[PDB]
Amino acid sequence: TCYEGNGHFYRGKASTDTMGRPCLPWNSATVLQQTYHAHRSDALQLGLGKHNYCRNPDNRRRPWCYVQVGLKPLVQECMVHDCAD
Repeated sequence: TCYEGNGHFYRGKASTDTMGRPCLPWNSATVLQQTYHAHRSDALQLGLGKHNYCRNPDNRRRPWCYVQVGLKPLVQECMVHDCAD
């Protein structure tokens, strides 16, 4: 057990996810467009903060993020304390 739950404000300052793909701004003209951004007051209260990092916009077993790859934001969880046993 490493990530006890998903972790809201539990240090999610990584613009780099598991597949080594760079995580970005939540409030980005791209994610803000998507389904999980700074826009919905709760997202932030659930784990976001208009950062540019893997956090909890849902309740993933470990902080995740979308990663714009050639105009293609794709979610890949972050290589944090997720306990990939």
